[PDB]
Amino acid sequence: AEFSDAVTEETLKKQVAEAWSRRTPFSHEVIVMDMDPFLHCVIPNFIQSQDFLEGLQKELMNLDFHEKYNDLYKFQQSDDLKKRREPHISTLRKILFEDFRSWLSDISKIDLESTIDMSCAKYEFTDALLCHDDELEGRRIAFILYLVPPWDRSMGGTLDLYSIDEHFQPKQIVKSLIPSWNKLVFFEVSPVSFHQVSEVLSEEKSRLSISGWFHGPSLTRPPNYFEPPIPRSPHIPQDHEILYDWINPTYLDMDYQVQIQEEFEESSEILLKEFLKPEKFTKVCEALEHGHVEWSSRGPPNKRFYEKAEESKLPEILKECMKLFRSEALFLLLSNFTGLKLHFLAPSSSVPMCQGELRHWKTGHYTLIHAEFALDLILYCGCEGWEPEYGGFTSYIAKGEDEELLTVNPESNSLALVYRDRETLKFVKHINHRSLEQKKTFPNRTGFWDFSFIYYE
Ligand SMILES: O=C(O)CNC(=O)C(=O)O
Ligand SMILES: [Mn+2]
Ligand code: NA
Repeated sequence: AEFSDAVTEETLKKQVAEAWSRRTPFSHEVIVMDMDPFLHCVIPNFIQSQDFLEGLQKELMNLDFHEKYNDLYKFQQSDDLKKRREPHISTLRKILFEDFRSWLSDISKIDLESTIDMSCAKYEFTDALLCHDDELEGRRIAFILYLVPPWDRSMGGTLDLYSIDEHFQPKQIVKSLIPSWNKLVFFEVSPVSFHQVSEVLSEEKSRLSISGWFHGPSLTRPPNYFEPPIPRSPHIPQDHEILYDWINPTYLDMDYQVQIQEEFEESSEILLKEFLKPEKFTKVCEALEHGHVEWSSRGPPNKRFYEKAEESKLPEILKECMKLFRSEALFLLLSNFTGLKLHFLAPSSSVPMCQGELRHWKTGHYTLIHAEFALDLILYCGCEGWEPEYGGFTSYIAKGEDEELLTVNPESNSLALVYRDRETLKFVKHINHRSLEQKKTFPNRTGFWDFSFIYYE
């Protein structure tokens, strides 16, 4: 078979070339090219023969698919396609990396390489590929060919394109493309080519595609942008005694503390169940569930998406719970738990510091991998029956590696303490639509909350 005869029609090819050259939009029955937020093009009915495409779908669906998972994505990818001998796949390689490539090279004036770079992806319920720019040395043009059944926005899996802010960081979704059978999309890989595949919501259907890159000369990426560090602050000096009113007495016993520290020093992590006194814990959950709290959304999408409480406007019990975690007394307690020097009265410049926030996590929220030693603290509220399959767990990994070192699962009134070295990173995995199963049990609840603090020696 062959890709659409109608785009190789020379008058159209030259008009497309002009539009590329001038970075100007161009619309036609068989091809649309847009420049906002960045250069992307859509070719419906990319391949003329429906029979070839059905034969292609069949071969692909008869491949073995392996699970792909990390902070950025969750989906299935095929046995690789490059050396694959099945005839429809073989033909497609040639259609893409000889015929279509020469056409693209001509209109783009980019000398694209023959290098074959293509995979087959399957996205099903809860699968998603979050905000990213495709940047990798050599990648110049991204392409995706959809081989999906009848598809609509409600089924998810949209190819979303982001606008960008002053600092070359993604701002928000300004284009959302719906996949459809035999539609090809391609776009330029650049420092601003931010995009995602939105979560697939259909529980029945499977989003099938061929995707990859045409390789070309390495462009010029600008300097790596570093966000303004979140302000840190020393402990709130002690006025009134606050620990014995808030903390489970078990954990305020000295002999239990040395045992905790013994365990903590071996693994540099611990999990303390029923950390707060239930009297307080329930008042805290009560306020979160029935009180007035002002939330704001945190970004940008290529780093994070979750809700954070406006701390100054919190109900007193939540204000006080935050003050607890900022308090001199807790700094000292954590020293006793960990053997870290977070207070001057703890055994043996430096002034210890912390940053903290009250977070709300629900469907769609996440953080991604982006150096310093630090102690992470999390206290979970309102997540009974929360399942790992929902996402929302915190995963710790070794840097420059795919190795998970630890997983923290939301559990009510459990305090997780985890020490990070400079070669250790963390993220909160994308919370997917299975989490809606929560409402079968707690109909008036949506997601869960935590107190998330970081302490520095
Ligand atoms: O499949 C899509 O619609 C978009 N794919 C990608 O951005 C990718 O695989 O890197
Ligand atoms: Mn991509
Ligand atoms: Na570490």
